[PDB]
Amino acid sequence: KFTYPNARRDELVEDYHGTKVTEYYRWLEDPDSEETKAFVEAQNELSKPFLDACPIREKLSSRITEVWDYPKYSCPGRHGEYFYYYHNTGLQNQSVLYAQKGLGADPSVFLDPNSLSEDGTVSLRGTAFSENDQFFAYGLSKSGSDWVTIKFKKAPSGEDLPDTLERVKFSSMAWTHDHKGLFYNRYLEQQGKSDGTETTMNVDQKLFYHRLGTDQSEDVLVAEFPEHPRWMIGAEVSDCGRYLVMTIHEGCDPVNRLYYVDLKSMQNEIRGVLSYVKIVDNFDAEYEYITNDGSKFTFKTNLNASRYKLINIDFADPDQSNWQTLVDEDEKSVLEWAACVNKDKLILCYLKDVKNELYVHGLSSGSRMSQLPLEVGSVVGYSGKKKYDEIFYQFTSFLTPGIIYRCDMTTDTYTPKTFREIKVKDFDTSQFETEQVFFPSKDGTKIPMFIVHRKGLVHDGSHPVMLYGYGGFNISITPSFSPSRLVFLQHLGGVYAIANIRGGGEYGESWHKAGNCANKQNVFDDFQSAAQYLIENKWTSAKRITINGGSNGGLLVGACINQRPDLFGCAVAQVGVLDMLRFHKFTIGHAWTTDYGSSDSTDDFKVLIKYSPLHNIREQKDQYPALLLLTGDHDDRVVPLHSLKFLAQIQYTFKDSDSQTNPLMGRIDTKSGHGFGKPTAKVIEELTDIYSFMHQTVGLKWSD
Ligand SMILES: O=C([C@@H]1C[C@@H](O)CN1C(=O)CCCOc1ccccc1/C=C/c1ccccc1)N1CCSC1
Repeated sequence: KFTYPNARRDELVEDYHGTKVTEYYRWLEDPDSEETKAFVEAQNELSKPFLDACPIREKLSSRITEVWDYPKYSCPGRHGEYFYYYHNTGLQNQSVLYAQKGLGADPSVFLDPNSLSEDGTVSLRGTAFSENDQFFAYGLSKSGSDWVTIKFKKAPSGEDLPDTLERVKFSSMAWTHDHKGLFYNRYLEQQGKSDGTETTMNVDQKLFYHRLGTDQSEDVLVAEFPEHPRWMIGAEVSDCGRYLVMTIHEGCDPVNRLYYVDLKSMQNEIRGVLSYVKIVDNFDAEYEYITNDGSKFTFKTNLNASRYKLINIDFADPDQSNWQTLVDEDEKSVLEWAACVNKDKLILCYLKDVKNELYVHGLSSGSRMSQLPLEVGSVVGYSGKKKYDEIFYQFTSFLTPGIIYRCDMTTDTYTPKTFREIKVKDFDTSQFETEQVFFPSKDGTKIPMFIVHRKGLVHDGSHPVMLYGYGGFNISITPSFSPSRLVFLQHLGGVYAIANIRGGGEYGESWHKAGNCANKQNVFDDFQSAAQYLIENKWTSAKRITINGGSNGGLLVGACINQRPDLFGCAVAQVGVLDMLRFHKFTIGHAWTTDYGSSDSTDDFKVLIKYSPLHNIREQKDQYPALLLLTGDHDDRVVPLHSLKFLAQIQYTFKDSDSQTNPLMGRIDTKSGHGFGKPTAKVIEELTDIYSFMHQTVGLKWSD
């Protein structure tokens, strides 16, 4: 009983290694044409009234806003005599950066992104203080685009400098210790627009050096690899200022080349392409800089260590036969990151069965000294420099918005103190609980899953479930706080489940590789098995399951609705990759071939064609679940044509179906992108639309 927008079908046949593949909506890849704009408008004119017709939408939006309305803080970061921290009074579109002269002083606004946009669509993206804390560089992004403009302020005064760096994307921000400028990345000029609405591929990223007090036209090109247009040049200046550490990436795997420049031995100031020394000249493993003491550099690596470890490489004797293990790989836990504090101490953060743990190690020996106690959850913030004597860290969990701890590092015992508690106002979290289960996938592998629910729940199959997954790119889905999840559990009888399917990083690089490239189908099998587990154990029934994922998790949703429409009642795919044959042709999509392969390869095509959601829509005996696609017109990470073409093809497939009664809809936002930096107002509206769609499609019941 739904009438879907018209969408012209333009037969386009292409040959993939002998296999003919036909598509009909390639015209939707042009975001600027009147035809595409009319399609977008028509889809919004269908979905918006449907979402706005939810009879509980006002209560739902009000409750999400009320739960969300609590003051928020980042860890305080020391920079000289001042601490800097982000603050949100509760519902501001963007958090404000405050400065205070000591932890006990009156704070003052240092940088307010809300003052830069009337709707909060300008966000920070990357920040870096100079080594003397007298200058502050920061990136600004508009309308959610990955494109960045780097600007500069005096610190702590916050006075603006004129320096403005354009065409920045995926950028380093590394000050030299002479305080004269910084290294950053940018792309040379390109055909067409560069505002986040274009689909143009980004290649040949350059490393530049900008001198404070000059126009960007004077910036020096310091590194480029034109014979490797997909290489991306990470730049960091060593803790002593002497070395530029160059970490070169190609694609999204946790591996990099490792080169360096001796800046103090240069016979001239930074003037042109720098002469570097190669330490690691391959992509076999990760080398992530932690710290250095003179020429001895400490790196996190996965070299022969899928769960990660720390090694020492001395630049004075850099052959691999001289490298030394500093911290052994753990038998079971993934080392997520390490930081050096108070000259010779290390904070190591591990993931053990999808929960974070913190330990203090000595830098000289690598030996473990202490554990910093935590509840079950995630460490989402950290501050603590080698030159300072205390750390702060922020903890979050499903029922805990935040706890900030402070720990003095000057003695041989470590007794963290609670610095701040961030709680929802007037909400009894003790009515709810989280369980961790391990369910068998098709091949026998046990997969972790968190289930958040009201205490006293009985397993009668009656509860609506929100089942979330991602499954890729070495990303672990660890506990975190969601205000809308609380509203779902409190007022909509909901059960929230997160399946830690393969492709993520939860158990290290073997977990990641078990869910990428030719093994990508394992991810979808794992997620389908999660739904089967919830049904079999009578948490829910298929008709009451909503699946949700974003980005690579939107691919997860698209593949799962094609493969097992019978397992789900509703599906919400945000900013999803859905044309798996062409993803690599747009913006930064070429970087994802390390998880997906590429249709340019015969072997990879045989894998991709089996699951590419755009190419696998088929009516089954069971109807497809209700579907809501969400994207933004400035999502230049995953270009919105993915959602647009999938929507056109799915609506066409079921145009004349008697059995398809669930709606298949899309909402295309304006002035927003992939998600980072999206203003609070848009986030709350999106969450309201998501749960409104579920209410209207799987029969949720609101209880006051
Ligand atoms: O978004 C994604 C994936 C998932 C996750 O891997 C990130 N990612 C990207 O594509 C990020 C774009 C490539 O960036 C890099 C490439 C190589 C090495 C480093 C970087 C990032 C440095 C940087 C970035 C920003 C600021 C400063 C520095 N997907 C969408 C659909 S599935 C994949």
